[PDB]
Amino acid sequence: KRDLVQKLKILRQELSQQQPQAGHCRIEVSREEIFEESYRQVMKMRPKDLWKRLMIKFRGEEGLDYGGVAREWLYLLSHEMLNPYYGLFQYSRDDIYTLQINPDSAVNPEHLSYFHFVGRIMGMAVFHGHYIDGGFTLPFYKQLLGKSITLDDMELVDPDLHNSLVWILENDITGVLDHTFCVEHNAYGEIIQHELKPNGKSIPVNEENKKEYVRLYVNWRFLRGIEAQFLALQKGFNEVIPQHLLKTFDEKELELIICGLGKIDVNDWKVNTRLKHCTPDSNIVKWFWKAVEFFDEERRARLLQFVTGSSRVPLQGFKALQGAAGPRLFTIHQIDACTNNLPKAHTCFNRIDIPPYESYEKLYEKLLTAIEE
Ligand code: NA
Repeated sequence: KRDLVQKLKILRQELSQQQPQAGHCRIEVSREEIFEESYRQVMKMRPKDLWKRLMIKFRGEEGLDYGGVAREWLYLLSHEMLNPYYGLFQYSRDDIYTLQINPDSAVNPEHLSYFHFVGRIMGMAVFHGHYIDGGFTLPFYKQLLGKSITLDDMELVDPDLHNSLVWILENDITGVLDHTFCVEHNAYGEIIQHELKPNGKSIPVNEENKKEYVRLYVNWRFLRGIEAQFLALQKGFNEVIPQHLLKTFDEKELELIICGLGKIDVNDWKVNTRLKHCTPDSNIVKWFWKAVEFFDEERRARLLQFVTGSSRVPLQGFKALQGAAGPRLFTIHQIDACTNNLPKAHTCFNRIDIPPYESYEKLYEKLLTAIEE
């Protein structure tokens, strides 16, 4: 994870060449309807338009500075669009941290147009150096790179199927298996017969069906139910960030440039934290970090998410932590409030407000109550 910086410098060099010298990508939207209004303006644009310098305005607002309005628009919109409320994404029943495409998104008939729009926004976020709070699986990113799903990819995705397919490959399954190139799935209460290739009444045999069976099955199973959604998303993304520019990246590296690091370094966090109304040596600050040191990786992910809106950190580390309009370091603000109160976050400012709790144990417990659930 060391030449990734150099890959990313090459990419952002080549993309700045992509930006036209003249013209702007103008957007004007209300804060209250940022998703729908951005959607309408952005989908009127040609891919060329999306590479232009951003010139953004919130309806009814003058705005301090264009650069700052633009960061804020990108931050807020990329935050909303990933919200299950809009119907495009959901968290896995299998894991409420993994983001996935909503397979029922078609209840909105224009759904594919919204997937295309989100793709474009993700592309513009990479183009302008912004990290989205992106919870997608690694095979999702490899699909974005134009790479085939592998049997290894099934370990997380479908762990029983993984075992089944590994067994098929590693053993002479002649006779026992008795399957064809037609796979069955229950969709919406109904059993669907899906042929993996023309005439899928070819029985699976050793005799070199089987390797092709597994490769077709695996690529079918990953995007199963979400093929059209994914395709539109990928198309929006690559209108902004052409696939040829990404040819030296693998899925792990793409994930890192899109949403940052999921491994939280507590030393980097500590060293890049600002203090308000509490000093480096005070109890509340000592106790906060003691709790963080005890917190496991899920608890740290929940804390980071609580305070900042995301559970991941910029590649550049905590010194690059993002507020709504530009860099804002993680901040602990000690407040004059009742000590029965929980910590309160302001995610726009990566700030946590902490009452003057009377012991570590009290701080520890109130902090856990705030971040679990
Ligand atoms: Na934030």
